Amino acid sequence: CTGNQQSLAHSRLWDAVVGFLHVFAHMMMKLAQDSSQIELLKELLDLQKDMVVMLLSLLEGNVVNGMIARQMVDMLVESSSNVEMILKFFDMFLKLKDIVGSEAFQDYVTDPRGLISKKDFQKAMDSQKQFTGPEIQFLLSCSEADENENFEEFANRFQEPARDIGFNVAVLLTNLSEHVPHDPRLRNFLELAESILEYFRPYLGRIEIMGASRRIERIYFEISETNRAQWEMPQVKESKRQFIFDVVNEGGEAEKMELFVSFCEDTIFEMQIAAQISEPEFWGELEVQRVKFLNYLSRNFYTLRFLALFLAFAINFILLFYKVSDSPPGDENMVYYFLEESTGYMEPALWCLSLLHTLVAFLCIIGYNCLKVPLVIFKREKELARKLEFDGLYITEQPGDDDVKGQWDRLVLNTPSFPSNYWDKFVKRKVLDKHGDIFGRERIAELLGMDLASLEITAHNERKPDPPPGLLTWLMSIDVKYQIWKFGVIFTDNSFLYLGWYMVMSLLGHYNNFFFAAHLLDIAMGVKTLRTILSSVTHNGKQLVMTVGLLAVVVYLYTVVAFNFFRKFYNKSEDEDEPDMKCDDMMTCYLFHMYVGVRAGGGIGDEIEDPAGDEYELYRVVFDITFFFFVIVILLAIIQGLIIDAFGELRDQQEQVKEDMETKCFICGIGSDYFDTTPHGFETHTLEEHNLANYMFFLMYLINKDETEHTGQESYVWKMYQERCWDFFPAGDCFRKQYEDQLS
Amino acid sequence: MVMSLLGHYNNFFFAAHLLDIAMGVKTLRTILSSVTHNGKQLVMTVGLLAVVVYLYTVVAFNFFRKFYNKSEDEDEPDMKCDDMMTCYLFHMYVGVRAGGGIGDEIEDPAGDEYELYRVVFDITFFFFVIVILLAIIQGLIIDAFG
Amino acid sequence: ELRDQQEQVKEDMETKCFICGIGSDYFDTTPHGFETHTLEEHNLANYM
Amino acid sequence: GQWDRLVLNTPSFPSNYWDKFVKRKVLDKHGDIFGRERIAELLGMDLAS
Ligand SMILES: Nc1ncnc2c1ncn2[C@@H]1O[C@H](COP(=O)(O)OP(=O)(O)OP(=O)(O)O)[C@@H](O)[C@H]1O
Ligand SMILES: Nc1ncnc2c1ncn2[C@@H]1O[C@H](COP(=O)(O)OP(=O)(O)OP(=O)(O)O)[C@@H](O)[C@H]1O
Ligand SMILES: [Ca+2]
Ligand SMILES: [Zn+2]
Ligand SMILES: [Zn+2]
Repeated sequence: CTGNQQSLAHSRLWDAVVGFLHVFAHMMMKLAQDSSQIELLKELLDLQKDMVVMLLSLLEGNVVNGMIARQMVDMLVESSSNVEMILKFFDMFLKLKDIVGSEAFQDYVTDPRGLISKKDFQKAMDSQKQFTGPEIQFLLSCSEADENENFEEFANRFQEPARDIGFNVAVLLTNLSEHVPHDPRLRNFLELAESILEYFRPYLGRIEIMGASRRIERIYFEISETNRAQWEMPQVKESKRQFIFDVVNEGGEAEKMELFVSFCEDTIFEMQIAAQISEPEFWGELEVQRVKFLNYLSRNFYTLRFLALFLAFAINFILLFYKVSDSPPGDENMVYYFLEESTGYMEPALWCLSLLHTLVAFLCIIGYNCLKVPLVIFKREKELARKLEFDGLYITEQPGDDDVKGQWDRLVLNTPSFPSNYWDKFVKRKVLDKHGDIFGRERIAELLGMDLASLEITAHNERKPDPPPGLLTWLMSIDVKYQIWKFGVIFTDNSFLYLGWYMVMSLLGHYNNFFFAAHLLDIAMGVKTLRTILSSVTHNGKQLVMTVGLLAVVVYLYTVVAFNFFRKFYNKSEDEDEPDMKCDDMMTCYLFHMYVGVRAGGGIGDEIEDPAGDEYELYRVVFDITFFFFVIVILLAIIQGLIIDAFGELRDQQEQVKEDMETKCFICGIGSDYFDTTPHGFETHTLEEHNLANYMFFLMYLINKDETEHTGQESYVWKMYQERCWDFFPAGDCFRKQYEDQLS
Repeated sequence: MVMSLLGHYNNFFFAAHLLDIAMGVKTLRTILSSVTHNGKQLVMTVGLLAVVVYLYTVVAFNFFRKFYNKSEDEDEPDMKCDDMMTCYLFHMYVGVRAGGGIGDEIEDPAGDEYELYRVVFDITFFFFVIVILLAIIQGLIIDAFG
Repeated sequence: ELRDQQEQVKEDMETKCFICGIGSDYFDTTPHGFETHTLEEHNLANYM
Repeated sequence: GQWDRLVLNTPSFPSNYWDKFVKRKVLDKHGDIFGRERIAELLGMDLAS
C-alpha cells in the first residue's frame, strides 16, 4: 500500500525507532547479568522481532533506489552508536559457542565430573585474538558463577530466545545490502555482522518472483533443520533424478512446470510418510509389536532388496554341481542328483537357502505395501480432485468410454472415504458449490454419494457430536467399494506386479525344478546401463514387428518357387536310402527355410546340393544370389540396425539432459551464456536465485504458517497456488536483466 | 625391466616388450585407450551375456539332453550335457563364437518330438545372444573410438 | 536418412511458423503464445 | 591425502619447490586461532623456539 508506506516515511517513526534502538541495546546487556531477568529478556527480544518485521513490511515492494531504503540507512547510520552493539551481543554469543569444545581446552583436571569451578576458562579465551578489550571482561562479568563453592549451562540457554531476532536482523541487513549498493556507510556494518550472517547462511533461502508490477523482487524466509536434513536423504534424492529427467526430456514449455508444482506437492507427502517411520528416540500390547516390525521393514527395504541378489547368486552357484545317471546312485530311469566335491554340506545348504530366499522376498512385498503404495494412491486421488474441481470429467462430460482409468475411477465417487490420503477433505463440498446452480444439486449428491446430504448443511455446524468407540469395529467399519478400488489400482501398476512375479516363481521354487534361476535374470534391472538394453527392444516395437512380418512373407515367396521347380535338389543323404526330401510338403519346406536357412551365413546355397550343370543352372544360381542379397545382408541387417540405433539414441538422450541442464537455467528461461559474463556468475545464480530446492521449501512453510501471519508477498503467492495459475514465476528475468543498466 | 631381466632366461618372453612398446604412436594409443573408455558399461553387458546364456543351458539340461551327442561310431559316451559345468562351458566354447548359434553343431531334430519347442530354442538363442547382444559388445567401443 | 527426414519435418513444424517466416521462439515469450498464434492467426485451414 | 601426511613433519619438505617459507607463512596466518605449539607439532618445526 503505497499511500500508507509513503505517509509513514515522512512521519516521526524514524525518530521513534532510533529511540527504541538506543534504549533496547542497553537494558538487554544489563538484564543478562545473574539470569534473574531472563523472562524479561524473552519479552524484549520477542518484541524486537515485531519491530523488525514492521521494518521489513515497510521495505516491501521497493525500487532498487526508492528513497525508503535510503531513509532506512539514514536512520541506521544515525543509530551508529547503537546498531553496532546490538549486533555485537550476537557476535560474542555465537562465537563462544563455536569456541567452546573446539580447542584443547575441555573438562580436563578442573572437574572431569562436569562440576567445573570459576577458573575453568579464565584466560583460555585470551589466547585467541577474537575477544579483546572490555568484551572479555564483560563475558567474565556475565559468567553466571552459580554454585562457585559451566560449558553445558552458560552458552546453552542463550540459543532458543536469540534465534529469531538474529535471523531477522540478518535478513534485514542482507536485503538492504542487495537493494542499495554504492552506500559505503552501510558497508561498514557488514564486517561487524559477518559472523551472525554466515551462521544463518544455511537457513536463509532466497527466491525471485514476479506479478502485480511486471517486476522482479526478492523473498527471504526461514527453513527448518529437520526438513533440510530430510530432503538430503537418498530416497528423495533418487526421486529428483526420476522427475527431472522426464519433464526436461519431453515436457512442453506451457506444461513444463505444473508438473513441477505437482512434484513438490507429493514430495511433501514423501517426507511426511518418511517422518512417521523413524528410529524413534496381550491384544493391547500387540499393536506396538506390529508397528515396530513394519517400520523396521520400511526403513531397510532397499537393503533387503539387495539381499535378495546375494541369495539368488549364492543359490545359483549351487545349481551348477549336478549330474545325471542311467540309475540312481549306489530306459526312463533318469535321476538328478548332486556331485559335491567331497563335502556333504551343500545339499542341506540348498534347502536352508531356499527357505531364506522365499522369506526375504515376502519381506520385500510387505515393506513395499507399507512404503510406496501411499504415494501412488496420493497421485490418483489428486488427479480426481483437481479434475473434478476445475473441470467436468464426471459432471459435465463423461470420459471417452475407452480409457479404463476413467471408468475404474467412477466407483470411488459414491464412497464416503474417498480422500483418505489426500489432504483436503472438502472437495466433495466444493464441487457442489461450483456446479450447483446449473445441474440438479440432488443429482450431484447422487454422483458423489453424499451420505445424509441433507445433514451436510449442518453436519458439524449446529453441534459436534461424537459417539464412543468399541472393540472389533474394524470388521464393519471399512468401505468395501473403496478397498476394491484400492486393490485394482495396486494391481494395475508395473512395480507391484514385478514383486508378485518374483513371488510366484519364489513359492514355486520350493518345488525346485531349477526355476530359482528365473529370479536371477530380471533382478539385474537395478543397474541403469543394463536397464537401457531391455528398454531398447520395446522402444521400436511397432517398426520391428512389422519388419519381422516382411521377413516372414518375403521368404515365403522363395519357398513356393522352390516347391514348384527345385524339389529334386533338397535331399539330405542317407546312403541312397533317403526319403528325407524336406520339400514334399509346404509346412516342412517353410520350416526348413527358417531353421536351416536364415540363421546361416551365405544363405540357402551352402546346405543344398550343388547344381552340377543339370538344367535350371542360371535359374538356380540367381535364386540363391537374390535370396542372400535380400533376406540376409539387407533385411536382417535392418532388424539388427533398428534397436542398436535405438540404444544409441537413449544413451544420447540421457547425456543430452545432463548437458542441457548445465547450459541453460531450468526455472528461468535465460541461457547460461548471459550469466557466464562474470566469474562464477551462472554458478552463484543457480545456487541462490533458482536453487530448485528453495522453491520446494517455499511451498512448505506456507502450508505450515497460519493464514493471518502471511505477509503481503507470501499471501500473493498462496492465493494463486490455490487458484492454480503459474504466472508469478519469473519466466524471463532474474533481478539482473531488470537492473542491468544500474547494477546487479 | 622385469621382462627384460627375465628375458635373459629367454623362454620367448622378449616378445612381450614388442606389444606395449608401440604406445608411442598416437593413433595406436587411441585404440588401447578406447577399451577402458567404457569399462563399466562393457563389464555389466558381458555379465548379462553370462546370465542370459545360463538360462538356455538349464532349459537344455532339463529337456534336450538326448540331442547333444558327438559321434563315436555308436560308441559315444561324449554327451556334453550330463553335467552343468560341461554344458555351460560347451555353450561358451562351441556356442557363441560361431555363426548361426547353437543349431549348426547339434544334431538335427528329425521330427522326433519337441520339434517346435526345439526350433524356437535355436531361433530365439540366435535372435538374442548373437545378432543383438554381441553386436552391443562390438558397438560400444567402436563408437567410443569414433 | 529417410526416417530422419520424416522426423525432421515434424520437429521443424513445431519450432517455426509455416506461413509466416517467424520462428516459434518469438511467440514462446508468452504462455501459449505460439499455440494461440498458430491456432488463430495462421491456422492453415482458415486460409483454405 | 593420507600419504602426504608424513612429509609435513620433515625439515626438507620444500626441496624442489621455490619457496622455503611456507612453513613460516601458515603459522602467521592460522596462528591466533589454533595453538601455535600444536601447529609446530604438525609441521615438525625442529627448534621451533
Ligand atoms: N534451478 C536450477 N537452474 C539451473 N540448473 C540447475 C538448477 N538446479 C540444479 N541445477 C543443475 O543441476 C545439477 C545439480 O545436481 P544435484 O543438485 O542433483 O547435485 P549432486 O547430487 O551433487 O550432483 P550433480 O551436481 O553432479 O548433478 C547441477 O548441474 C546444477 O547446475
Ligand atoms: N499455420 C501453421 N503454422 C505453424 N504450425 C502449424 C500451422 N498449421 C499447423 N501447424 C502445426 O501442425 C500440427 C497440426 O497438426 P494437425 O492439424 O494435422 O492436427 P492433428 O491431426 O490433431 O495432429 P498433430 O497436431 O499431432 O499433427 C501442429 O504441430 C501445429 O503446430
Ligand atoms: Ca496479518
Ligand atoms: Zn533460474
Ligand atoms: Zn503464421
